[PDB]
Amino acid sequence: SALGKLQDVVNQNAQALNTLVKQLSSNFGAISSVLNDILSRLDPPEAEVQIDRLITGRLQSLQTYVTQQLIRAAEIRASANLAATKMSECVLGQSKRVDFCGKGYHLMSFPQSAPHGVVFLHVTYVPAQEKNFTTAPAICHDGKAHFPREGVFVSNGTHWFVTQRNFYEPQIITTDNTFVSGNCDVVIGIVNNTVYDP
Amino acid sequence: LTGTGVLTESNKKFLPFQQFGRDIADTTDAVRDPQTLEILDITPCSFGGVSVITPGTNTSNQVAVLYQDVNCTEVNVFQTRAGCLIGAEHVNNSYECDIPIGAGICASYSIIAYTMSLGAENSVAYSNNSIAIPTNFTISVTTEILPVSMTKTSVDCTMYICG
Amino acid sequence: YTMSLGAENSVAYSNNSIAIPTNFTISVTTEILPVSMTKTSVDCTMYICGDSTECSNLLLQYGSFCTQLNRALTGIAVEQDKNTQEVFAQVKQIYKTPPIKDFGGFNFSQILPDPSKPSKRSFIEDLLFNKVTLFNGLTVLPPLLTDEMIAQYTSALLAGTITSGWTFGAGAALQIPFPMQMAYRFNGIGVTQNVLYENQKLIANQFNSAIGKIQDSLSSTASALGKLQDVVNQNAQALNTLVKQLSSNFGAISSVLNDILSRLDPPEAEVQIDRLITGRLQSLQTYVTQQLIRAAEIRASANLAATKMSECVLGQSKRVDFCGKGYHLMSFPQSAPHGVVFLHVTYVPAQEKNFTTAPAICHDGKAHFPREGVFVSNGTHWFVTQRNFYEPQIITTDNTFVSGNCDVVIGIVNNTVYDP
Ligand SMILES: *[C@@H]1O[C@H](CO)[C@@H](O)[C@H](O)[C@H]1NC(C)=O
Ligand SMILES: *[C@@H]1O[C@H](CO)[C@@H](O)[C@H](O)[C@H]1NC(C)=O
Ligand SMILES: *[C@@H]1O[C@H](CO)[C@@H](O)[C@H](O)[C@H]1NC(C)=O
Ligand SMILES: *[C@@H]1O[C@H](CO)[C@@H](O)[C@H](O)[C@H]1NC(C)=O
Ligand SMILES: *[C@@H]1O[C@H](CO)[C@@H](O)[C@H](O)[C@H]1NC(C)=O
Ligand SMILES: *[C@@H]1O[C@H](CO)[C@@H](O)[C@H](O)[C@H]1NC(C)=O
Ligand SMILES: *[C@@H]1O[C@H](CO)[C@@H](O)[C@H](O)[C@H]1NC(C)=O
Ligand SMILES: *[C@@H]1O[C@H](CO)[C@@H](O)[C@H](O)[C@H]1NC(C)=O
Ligand SMILES: *[C@@H]1O[C@H](CO)[C@@H](O)[C@H](O)[C@H]1NC(C)=O
Ligand SMILES: *[C@@H]1O[C@H](CO)[C@@H](O)[C@H](O)[C@H]1NC(C)=O
Ligand SMILES: *[C@@H]1O[C@H](CO)[C@@H](O)[C@H](O)[C@H]1NC(C)=O
Ligand SMILES: *[C@@H]1O[C@H](CO)[C@@H](O)[C@H](O)[C@H]1NC(C)=O
Ligand SMILES: *[C@@H]1O[C@H](CO)[C@@H](O)[C@H](O)[C@H]1NC(C)=O
Ligand SMILES: *[C@@H]1O[C@H](CO)[C@@H](O)[C@H](O)[C@H]1NC(C)=O
Ligand SMILES: *[C@@H]1O[C@H](CO)[C@@H](O)[C@H](O)[C@H]1NC(C)=O
Repeated sequence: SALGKLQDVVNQNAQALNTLVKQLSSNFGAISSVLNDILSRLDPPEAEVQIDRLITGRLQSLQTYVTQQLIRAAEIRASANLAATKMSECVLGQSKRVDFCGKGYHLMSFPQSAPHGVVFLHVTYVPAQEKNFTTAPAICHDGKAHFPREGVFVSNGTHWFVTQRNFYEPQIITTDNTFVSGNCDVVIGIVNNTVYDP
Repeated sequence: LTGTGVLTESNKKFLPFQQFGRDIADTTDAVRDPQTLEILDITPCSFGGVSVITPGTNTSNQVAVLYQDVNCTEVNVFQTRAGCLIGAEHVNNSYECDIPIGAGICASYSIIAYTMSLGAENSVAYSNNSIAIPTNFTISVTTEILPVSMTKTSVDCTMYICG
Repeated sequence: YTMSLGAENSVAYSNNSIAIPTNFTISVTTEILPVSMTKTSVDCTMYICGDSTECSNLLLQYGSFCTQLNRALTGIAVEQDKNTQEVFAQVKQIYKTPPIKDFGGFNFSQILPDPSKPSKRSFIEDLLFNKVTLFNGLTVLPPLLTDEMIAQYTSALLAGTITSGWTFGAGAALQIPFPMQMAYRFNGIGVTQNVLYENQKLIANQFNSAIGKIQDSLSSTASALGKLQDVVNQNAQALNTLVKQLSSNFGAISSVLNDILSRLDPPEAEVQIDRLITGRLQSLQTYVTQQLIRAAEIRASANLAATKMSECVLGQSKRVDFCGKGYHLMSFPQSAPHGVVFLHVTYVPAQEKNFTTAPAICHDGKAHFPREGVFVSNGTHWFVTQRNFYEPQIITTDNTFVSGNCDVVIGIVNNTVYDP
């Protein structure tokens, strides 16, 4: 029950064809479903009338089948356009869109051939083993406010560090990972600390 | 005019020259009986769809029968917004929807019927000076199946029709 | 008259001149997307015949048409359930807002559920649910997910978004205060965090005012939910047309079949019954085909809505105009009778000012280019700022890099570079 979409498409096409073949063997109000017997039993006017009724019914069945095939083809075309977009933006590159190529942070993708479709194996990065920390919007030092460059201020309880958002790699707060953009009277939640000067 | 349905008392007041009342889109709604000149509302007797809720013959042969949009007082018995259910025992718990019946009601295998659980309820420990940071990670491979094409079929109508 | 294509203005384009905004605007934009339509099931045997065994017996010679129509309608109904599930059941856990609301001044009471509990629904969703107004083999299948469950899904999405940012969309929810979430989103649009922290109160006030304006627009202005109304009106018109076609002569003697049975012997009557069967079958096939096309359109709209939820509610989108006019910050989903509504919070620059620029700075026979931002001049002195906001800073070796000399750069300007 993992390849349900392709199997469903194949089953729908086979069911449509079988329904068309069965519907070929429908009377549609005529004397018989076979034309040779109709010609043999009836005179040319009545046989022509019954044959004409059968023609109308069978053509109506063909119109319904063709319309269903066109609608299914539109759906399959939309799915194929989506698959081409996924192949382009996830196999030929890394996609920043959320959940377009799997849950979590997308890393890469690998396509695999299928009988009437494609299978994408999305390799993604999923964070785990979470831990609590105490933050602050900025660090107050020498009457100035320091904000992280590409990280965040956290504290394990006694000391403050700068770590990247998606992984816990604490580092000493220096001037090489923080920038100064004002004083300590406008930022809400600032905390007094020292900033290392290398 | 010959119809079929149930007759009931109607609070609508007609006009003396008016015999019967037609509902919107030209369907009969009420007819006044000529004998005592009383307004009687006519609505068709209950009809619906019969559905079967089953865990599949591989597991068990026990089934539950659902009558769609039918009040089963005139046909265990349970009443849902989707109709009436017979053969399923209602429970007060909540699990993941196994067999979707409708209107927030799902059945699972005896056959039980319950209200579907939207998911595990958890409260995030939000605070104005607290963060959660992951110290580890996992590499997850997810499989996505996308159809690309169907079988190409051609029909020769001239010979398809009658050979 | 002839259409006015828009306001005609000439941009003051010139070399070594830029316009840099000195202020921001927080804009909330409402977008409405249908997610599903009413699930209708039609029994062709009852619709075409209406309790006549001989009519049904005549209909058996027509083959399996009723089975195809019932299968198509059932496929449409399960398709609507699937679209609703894809749009609204993105998350697998029902996150809950904390009992205390301390989000740095931001107010979400109008989008979060209220203690009054009108089937556990927010005030905006109450406004939307009050702004939309909604027998012959026709049945209306109820949706699998009720309104309260859809409201609970949206409330969980709001709780996750306001307590964990985009972390819960990629896995386990990581709690984070709304101030640092907004700072991260500003970094997402190329604006430093200090811009947020300097004007946190102003940003919160602008966001609250924008939510109030959305409230007033939903309360007063009509036809705001015109897409969902058009969908339900088209469905109602299709059903009404089907019922009206049921009352059709179809080239017979009368549009009612019981009178045909009572006013003709069975042999003659069969012909008229056959004619009525053909006409009603044609009408039903036309209705089913139209419903299939409309269902495909609704499915496309719901796929679009699920995509918008996925990279605009569960994350920040860098795509232009996908989730709002401006630099997208975040989005909020709300329920609607047969669809979804996204409130896109976006960043709009405002109060621009003219400045004189240079591609690089010539100092000590070397060309200096900014690491991020642009070199600007206010007339006398040259500074370096960022593109989306005016934060003038002195030119320094820390925020500039050297990549050659001044003999190749077109537009080079002599200046001094401070070395700390
Ligand atoms: C994090 O979670 C633990 C476990 O509940 C709790 O004791 C602690 O107070 C939380 N906060 C911090 C900042 O550690
Ligand atoms: C926090 O980090 C500091 C620096 O690494 C360490 O000395 C200390 O033991 C840690 N734990 C606590 C509870 O302070
Ligand atoms: C955070 O919340 C606590 C309790 O609600 C309060 O005492 C404290 O002042 C708040 N801090 C900030 C920076 O808002
Ligand atoms: C930080 O230090 C300054 C003086 O250096 C003082 O005025 C201020 O109250 C301190 N803040 C805290 C939170 O201790
Ligand atoms: C008919 O109309 C009159 C006045 O227009 C009103 O008083 C009366 O109640 C109406 N009839 C019914 C049955 O409501
Ligand atoms: C399903 O069928 C297999 C093969 O006969 C059998 O082993 C299994 O027990 C069945 N499942 C259940 C739930 O009975
Ligand atoms: C079914 O009929 C009973 C009999 O009066 C009634 O009490 C009940 O409310 C009905 N169920 C409905 C309308 O759902
Ligand atoms: C479920 O809860 C209702 C609440 O009153 C109660 O009446 C009913 O008996 C309960 N059913 C079961 C099976 O416990
Ligand atoms: C992280 O998880 C892996 C397995 O998922 C485990 O082997 C490892 O010890 C964990 N911790 C670190 C620090 O890698
Ligand atoms: C200055 O900016 C305004 C609008 O911001 C523009 O209309 C004008 O042409 C600019 N240049 C000048 C005044 O030289
Ligand atoms: C920016 O605009 C707000 C109102 O939108 C105003 O209160 C504020 O003073 C403006 N700031 C500047 C620097 O113009
Ligand atoms: C948020 O808005 C509601 C209604 O507009 C109001 O009652 C409430 O006081 C507001 N909260 C804050 C903190 O301003
Ligand atoms: C440009 O800005 C500097 C400092 O910001 C100031 O000293 C100087 O007077 C300004 N020049 C003009 C023409 O405004
Ligand atoms: C800008 O263009 C003018 C001619 O239109 C030219 O004289 C001037 O040197 C140019 N300046 C720069 C910085 O390219
Ligand atoms: C910049 O300075 C150098 C030498 O200091 C000089 O040769 C050159 O002409 C100057 N360029 C401009 C545009 O003034």
